Amino acid sequence: PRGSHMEDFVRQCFNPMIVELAEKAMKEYGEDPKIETNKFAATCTHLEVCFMYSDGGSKHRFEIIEGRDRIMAWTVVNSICNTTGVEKPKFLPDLYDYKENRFIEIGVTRREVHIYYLEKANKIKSEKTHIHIFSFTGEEMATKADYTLDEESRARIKTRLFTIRQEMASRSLWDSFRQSE
Amino acid sequence: PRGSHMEDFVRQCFNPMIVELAEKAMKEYGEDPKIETNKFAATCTHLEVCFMYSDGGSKHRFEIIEGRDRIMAWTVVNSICNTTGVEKPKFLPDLYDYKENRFIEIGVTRREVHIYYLEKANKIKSEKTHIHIFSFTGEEMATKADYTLDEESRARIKTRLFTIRQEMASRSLWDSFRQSE
Amino acid sequence: PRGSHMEDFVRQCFNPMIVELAEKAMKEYGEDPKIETNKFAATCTHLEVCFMYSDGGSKHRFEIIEGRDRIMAWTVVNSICNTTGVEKPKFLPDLYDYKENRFIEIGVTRREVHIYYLEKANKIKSEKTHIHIFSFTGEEMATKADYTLDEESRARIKTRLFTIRQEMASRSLWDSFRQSE
Amino acid sequence: PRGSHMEDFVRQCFNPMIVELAEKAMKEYGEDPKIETNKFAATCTHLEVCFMYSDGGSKHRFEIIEGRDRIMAWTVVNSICNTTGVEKPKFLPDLYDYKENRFIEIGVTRREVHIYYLEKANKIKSEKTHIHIFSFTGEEMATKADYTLDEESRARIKTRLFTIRQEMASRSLWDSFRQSE
Amino acid sequence: PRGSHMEDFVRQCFNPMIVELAEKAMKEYGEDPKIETNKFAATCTHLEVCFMYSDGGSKHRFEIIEGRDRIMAWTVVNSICNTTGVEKPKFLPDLYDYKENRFIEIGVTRREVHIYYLEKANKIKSEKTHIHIFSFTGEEMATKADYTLDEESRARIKTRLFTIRQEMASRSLWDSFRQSE
Amino acid sequence: PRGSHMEDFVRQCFNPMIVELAEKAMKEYGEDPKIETNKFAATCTHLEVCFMYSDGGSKHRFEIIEGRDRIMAWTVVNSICNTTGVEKPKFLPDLYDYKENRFIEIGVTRREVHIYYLEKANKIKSEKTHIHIFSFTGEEMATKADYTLDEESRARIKTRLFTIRQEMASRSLWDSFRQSE
Amino acid sequence: PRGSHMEDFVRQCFNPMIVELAEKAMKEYGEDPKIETNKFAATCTHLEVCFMYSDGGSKHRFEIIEGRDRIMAWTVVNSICNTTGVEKPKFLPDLYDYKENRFIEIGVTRREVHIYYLEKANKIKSEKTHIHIFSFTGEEMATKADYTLDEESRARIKTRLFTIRQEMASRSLWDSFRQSE
Amino acid sequence: PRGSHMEDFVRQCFNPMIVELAEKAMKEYGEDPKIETNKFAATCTHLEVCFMYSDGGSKHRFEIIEGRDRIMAWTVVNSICNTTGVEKPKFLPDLYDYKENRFIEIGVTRREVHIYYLEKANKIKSEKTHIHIFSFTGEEMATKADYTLDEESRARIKTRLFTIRQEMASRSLWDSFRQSE
Ligand SMILES: O=C1c2c(O)c(=O)ccn2N([C@@H]2c3ccccc3SCc3c2ccc(F)c3F)[C@@H]2COCCN12
Ligand SMILES: O=C1c2c(O)c(=O)ccn2N([C@@H]2c3ccccc3SCc3c2ccc(F)c3F)[C@@H]2COCCN12
Ligand SMILES: O=C1c2c(O)c(=O)ccn2N([C@@H]2c3ccccc3SCc3c2ccc(F)c3F)[C@@H]2COCCN12
Ligand SMILES: O=C1c2c(O)c(=O)ccn2N([C@@H]2c3ccccc3SCc3c2ccc(F)c3F)[C@@H]2COCCN12
Ligand SMILES: O=C1c2c(O)c(=O)ccn2N([C@@H]2c3ccccc3SCc3c2ccc(F)c3F)[C@@H]2COCCN12
Ligand SMILES: O=C1c2c(O)c(=O)ccn2N([C@@H]2c3ccccc3SCc3c2ccc(F)c3F)[C@@H]2COCCN12
Ligand SMILES: O=C1c2c(O)c(=O)ccn2N([C@@H]2c3ccccc3SCc3c2ccc(F)c3F)[C@@H]2COCCN12
Ligand SMILES: O=C1c2c(O)c(=O)ccn2N([C@@H]2c3ccccc3SCc3c2ccc(F)c3F)[C@@H]2COCCN12
Ligand SMILES: [Mn+2]
Ligand SMILES: [Mn+2]
Ligand SMILES: [Mn+2]
Ligand SMILES: [Mn+2]
Ligand SMILES: [Mn+2]
Ligand SMILES: [Mn+2]
Ligand SMILES: [Mn+2]
Ligand SMILES: [Mn+2]
Ligand SMILES: [Mn+2]
Ligand SMILES: [Mn+2]
Ligand SMILES: [Mn+2]
Ligand SMILES: [Mn+2]
Ligand SMILES: [Mn+2]
Ligand SMILES: [Mn+2]
Ligand SMILES: [Mn+2]
Ligand SMILES: [Mn+2]
Repeated sequence: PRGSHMEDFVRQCFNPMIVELAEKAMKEYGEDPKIETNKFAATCTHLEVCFMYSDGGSKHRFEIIEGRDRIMAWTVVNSICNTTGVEKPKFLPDLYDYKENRFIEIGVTRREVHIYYLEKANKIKSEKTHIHIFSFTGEEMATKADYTLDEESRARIKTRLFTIRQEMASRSLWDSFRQSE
Repeated sequence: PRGSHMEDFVRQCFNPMIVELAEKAMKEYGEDPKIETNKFAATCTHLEVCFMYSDGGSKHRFEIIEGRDRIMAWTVVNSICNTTGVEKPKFLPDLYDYKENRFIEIGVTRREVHIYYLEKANKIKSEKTHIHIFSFTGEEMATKADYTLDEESRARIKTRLFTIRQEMASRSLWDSFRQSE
Repeated sequence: PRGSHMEDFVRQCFNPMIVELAEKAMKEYGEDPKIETNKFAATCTHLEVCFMYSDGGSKHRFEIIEGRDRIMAWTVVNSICNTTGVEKPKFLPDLYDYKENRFIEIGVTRREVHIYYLEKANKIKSEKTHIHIFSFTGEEMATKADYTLDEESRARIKTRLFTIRQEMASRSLWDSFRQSE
Repeated sequence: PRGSHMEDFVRQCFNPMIVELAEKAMKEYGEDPKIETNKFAATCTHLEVCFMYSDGGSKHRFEIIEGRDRIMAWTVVNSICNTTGVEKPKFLPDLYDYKENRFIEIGVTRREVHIYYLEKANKIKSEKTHIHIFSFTGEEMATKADYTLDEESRARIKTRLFTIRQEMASRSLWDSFRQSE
Repeated sequence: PRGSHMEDFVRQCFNPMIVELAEKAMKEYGEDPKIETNKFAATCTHLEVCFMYSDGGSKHRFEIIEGRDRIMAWTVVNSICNTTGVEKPKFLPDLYDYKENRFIEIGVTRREVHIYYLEKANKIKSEKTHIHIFSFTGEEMATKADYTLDEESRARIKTRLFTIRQEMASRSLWDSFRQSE
Repeated sequence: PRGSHMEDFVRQCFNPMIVELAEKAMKEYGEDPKIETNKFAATCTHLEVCFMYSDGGSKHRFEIIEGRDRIMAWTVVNSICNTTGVEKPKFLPDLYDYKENRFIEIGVTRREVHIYYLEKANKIKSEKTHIHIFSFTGEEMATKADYTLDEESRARIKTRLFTIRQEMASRSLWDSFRQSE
Repeated sequence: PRGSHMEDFVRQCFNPMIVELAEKAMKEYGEDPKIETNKFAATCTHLEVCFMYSDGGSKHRFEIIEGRDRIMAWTVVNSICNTTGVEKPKFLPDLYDYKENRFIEIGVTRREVHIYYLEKANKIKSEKTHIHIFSFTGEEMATKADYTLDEESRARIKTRLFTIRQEMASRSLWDSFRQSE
Repeated sequence: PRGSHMEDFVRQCFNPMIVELAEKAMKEYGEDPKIETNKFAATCTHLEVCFMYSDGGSKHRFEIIEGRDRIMAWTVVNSICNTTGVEKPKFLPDLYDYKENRFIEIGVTRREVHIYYLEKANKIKSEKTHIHIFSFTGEEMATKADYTLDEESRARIKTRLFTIRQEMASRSLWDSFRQSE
């Protein structure tokens, strides 16, 4: 047994569906949520942001790729590629935008948004995949200064992120989380 | 007992409400889902596309004729005809469009959309009934190049169709399904 | 016991919430649904039309007065009058339109819409109350040729009304219902 | 035991979620709903108005601060301030408007709206916090004559307030409630 | 409007299903729950006791006659009589005991149980109908000193009755209720 | 369209799960509930009696064979036979009794129970299958005078049957139902 | 903000209904669950044990006094006393046993059961109130060596208590909890 | 992708809760349900049998150890051992019997029950752990000829097992499943 304070916080911070999907994702890659508790908190956070993000558009606008098992995520990507003609990305994206006709990679970072976007931009070769970074201090950075959603939908995310930061802080979990990325 | 791999795939591929409605439809016409398993898969697919399609418009836009028992489908058609003045079609359509004021026949084909539309166009005498064909490779073809719904709503359908194709393929069921139309 | 075929049809034709509200309305006025079965069918129909009607606008557009007990319906009317300055009507209306700022009296008739509107127009003294008649043959007639809702929302109602007519007919209940108004 | 007629009216007037949230709020400040029954009725009313108010905008428009425990309300305020740059208010507001980028203090008064707005305006130092007063007679008063929501959304609130007034009156509870502010 | 304190207490004292069934019962006999508020409280109480009583036996032991519309209550009585050979009672009973093979009339009184049993015993001619009286002070009296249920099941009822008495008292409603029988 | 009064009565008499299972059973054998309305009423009745019957024993006592598709009913029979050693019956039974270790054929008749039991006894060759007949007048007849369940569980069934008889009668449907067996 | 590891553990250890009832109980006595976190854990534990305990008897055996607001707990006690003749206890008990006709005070201790029973026995003057102590190491001690429930029902409680002990230990919360009584 | 016919059968054969728990169990041990499809079918079967088994006793009789994550299963075992004094087993058991005070290891085999019991008996050192083997042909074998449950509860399991065998057979999956143990 590990008995982590972070694990208990994550289960009280996030809704059960988010917790369960992150748990399953971590296991698919051979990570244990009871040990890699910072990663447990990060994947739950990233998932909520993706779900909040997809809720921001018009109905039917987004295809959610994140939150699926590896095989099924790539299946939906293939159907999207084979029906829209977009090139198949080399790395799994997070969403697909049926309005702008491009995949979206979403990032959540405890560092400056500019340095995380650099990393993801270099990692992904598919220059077509749109990148959108959010930070725990309320900054965001998006490819071509195109932020996809309107201001209010993005502001919700930023507010939620800062609330998770505080909840972590009041429990003395933030410092360990911050210096873990 | 038949014990079909396709039957089990259909029950895991489609949601129970779709499965049940297709089962009932097939029986109304004296077909057994446990034997005519390709038809089982086709009617479930066609139904989902119709439901996805009707979800694409503004609220109240569409009347769903598909997914009802024969007698009740013709009842709703009669009320539609007797209240809008449109001519009564000779063959049951799939939807009615209260915005464009016309019935819609929806088709899903494993062949080239152009050859399936030809068949349906000649079968139906009511030239007023709007035709919309979708293919399992992402093509679509609609009467008068009028596609009724906006791009994103149609792209969802095309993506879903290609996902069913893949799911069938990974189980070695696609070839039998394709060469069955 | 009465054991009416119409009573059983009404309970299978309408959803339980509509049936229950009409039953309660009829009793409040000292009418028995098991005897006055035509009135049972009429009040259920009128209620569904009112609910369909109120679903036709933008969110928050309509206040539903029908489907409440007498005392509470007049309470909501008073609050509406005392907050919008509109004159208090002499007879209970069916809805209030927050967009057009007027009460709506809704009518459903088995006769020509023009003769039913005449009756309601003369009955109500409050010339401000907007009148909207629907018929079982798909006609409608509204004060000042102002039909409040857009075409599709009204077409749904007309289709539903003609479907109830048919359902009644196939059971040989229509003739008795028609020649009862 | 107190056995208040007002307490029983409040539990039949408001929905359980509203009652429960007000009960919890009152206790957090060391007030007993079974004794301070006018305050019980007021906080339930204020809460419903806030929830009705937040339902009036576009989706994602408002952040609801009211209806949370003290510590969590200030947490969401901090995240809002730390992500939008708005100054942190000295007193807890009721909502945040992501469209207009300002906090909203909502007031419900049994006096003239003009005298209650004066009080709240002087109490709060943060001149940025938008003030919106509703009265039990259907008047409203908002900072800069900017009423945030469109007419119909505000008219619903005014109607609901006058309905609570009547419900109180028919039980001879209004006079005590009015002369308690 | 009547605006009764008793009416509001009844809706907070009893569960909605009990309230609704009593309301419907009272209307079937041309009584208004908003005026005859003592009768409103009495019929709700009597109903709860009957339901508690029927929950006291083994599964399938009791047929609940109370809580049905007049016509259906007499229908179930007829089926019981026509299948068990028991004589048809002249007045509607409250339950039927499939173990002891007899109808049960249940009484709840604010007077001495002995004087209420006398009344019911003389009212009913069918000496076969078993009588069981409960009082608001915890006394009970049953035909032939046969109390049907075991002690604990009857003690629950007595406890619940005294709790309703107290709830009424703390609101100064008991005296009016007591001196109303 | 047929528009039967019996069809509407059946849908108001029986619970939706019973109606649906009977509908499906009738179709599996190529019968239409909208035409063979007496058979519709009979199969619903028989099903309810079987479900009531299986609810009469101790938990786990009965295996319900009725209410399944043909293929699955015979599957459960085979597992029962292949695990208890009982001989496989030639005709589908209604239940299996794990306490008495025998299949049960349940019958509901509008004639004298003695003449219906004769028919079923001669039809079935498996003398091991226990027979239990119920009548619409409250009589019952069981193999070897062994009635499996205790008195109260059987009395419920008899009461329910006579209630269906009355409900049919008050609608002038009984005579046609009776003279149809 | 306090941000306690114990608080988060309690919300993941106990079911929401238990957490909520304990939170409300603590506030009624002017204790904050966010600060007095050991008491938060203790009251949740005690509540679960009481609910498990009451689930151990026959149906209707126990009246649950714990888990109610102070005023209502004493109301049910009064009805119990005024209907069974038992003397009214000076301190709120946890249950009432309708079979043995006595109140039960339940205790959960981190010390030797014998020393906690001594304390409760001296605190309560009503020698009639039955005492039942459980320990976190699986010991129990009951008045007159009468343990009310059968062995299996008590063993469940003991197992659950030791599981909470372990869950606390694996998080390094046990030592602080133990040395807090 | 694997696309197994067995995988699809398992998801249609077992209820979602059973499927999900087995999936999670298999992953905890580094097995993939999409590849080890026979093991997928076996663990689902074993789980259902355990749940059926635990449903066979009196309420509170059994503690279910199977169907939990490794760490929590051993936690409940420790609490059971530390509260009943039973020796801690070396290998995780399936249940604990509070009536007979012993752990139960449940086995399901496609071979002769006698050879599987031999294996489990030698594997486990704790001679105290009670062993109960079920076969897919309806045989069972239990330690000391003590079968814990009464006949009917065990017969249900045997019937269910043979039904899974048939369902597998009709799909030509049985032979591969049988020759896999
Ligand atoms: O989708 C992602 C993913 C992102 O989309 C992302 O933005 C950042 C990081 N990711 N990774 C996520 C992840 C997601 C969110 C926060 C941290 C991590 S850290 C690695 C990891 C992930 C999932 C499970 C797991 F066990 C991991 F170790 C992996 C990269 O491989 C494709 C899926 N994926
Ligand atoms: O509505 C349709 C229908 C279509 O709308 C359609 O587009 C293609 C094909 N259809 N047919 C559907 C159907 C639907 C979808 C896929 C395949 C089939 S193949 C024949 C068949 C259908 C339904 C039940 C059944 F038993 C059948 F044999 C029948 C044609 O008679 C009117 C209803 N209908
Ligand atoms: O609101 C209506 C109402 C209408 O709004 C309406 O359009 C036509 C007719 N109405 N009446 C409805 C009614 C509604 C729909 C169809 C038929 C009837 S017929 C009389 C009656 C009604 C309700 C209960 C009852 F027992 C009745 F006898 C009464 C007129 O008194 C105010 C309420 N009300
Ligand atoms: O948010 C409010 C609040 C308002 O927003 C408001 O508009 C008027 C009045 N308020 N107060 C509310 C309140 C809200 C609605 C109606 C009356 C009261 S009267 C004092 C009181 C409140 C909450 C609990 C409690 F026990 C109280 F005594 C307190 C002021 O401290 C911050 C929270 N709050
Ligand atoms: O069943 C009862 C009934 C009893 O069973 C009973 O015990 C006492 C009294 N009853 N009556 C109940 C009733 C039940 C409980 C408490 C008070 C009353 S007072 C009259 C009344 C009743 C129902 C509706 C109504 F409008 C009434 F005026 C009527 C007597 O006519 C048959 C039904 N019924
Ligand atoms: O199980 C029964 C069955 C009985 O168990 C029974 O007792 C009487 C009669 N049965 N039959 C039932 C049935 C059941 C209840 C009332 C009438 C009927 S009449 C024929 C029929 C049945 C089912 C569907 C259908 F379309 C039918 F025409 C058929 C006999 O073939 C095996 C299944 N079955
Ligand atoms: O019922 C109990 C109670 C017990 O029944 C008990 O066994 C031990 C202790 N109790 N007390 C419980 C309690 C219950 C369980 C564990 C610790 C505590 S510690 C004090 C406290 C309690 C409740 C709220 C609160 F804020 C408290 F400070 C109070 C004693 O006043 C009557 C109610 N009550
Ligand atoms: O509990 C069991 C278990 C049994 O109880 C059992 O009876 C037979 C076999 N078991 N094993 C089960 C299992 C259960 C049912 C059918 C086959 C298997 S095969 C190995 C395996 C199991 C679980 C997950 C997994 F990935 C596995 F490879 C493992 C042995 O390690 C402790 C848990 N466990
Ligand atoms: Mn991703
Ligand atoms: Mn990402
Ligand atoms: Mn069609
Ligand atoms: Mn089509
Ligand atoms: Mn009206
Ligand atoms: Mn009208
Ligand atoms: Mn506020
Ligand atoms: Mn405010
Ligand atoms: Mn009665
Ligand atoms: Mn009575
Ligand atoms: Mn049968
Ligand atoms: Mn039969
Ligand atoms: Mn206590
Ligand atoms: Mn205690
Ligand atoms: Mn195991
Ligand atoms: Mn095992």
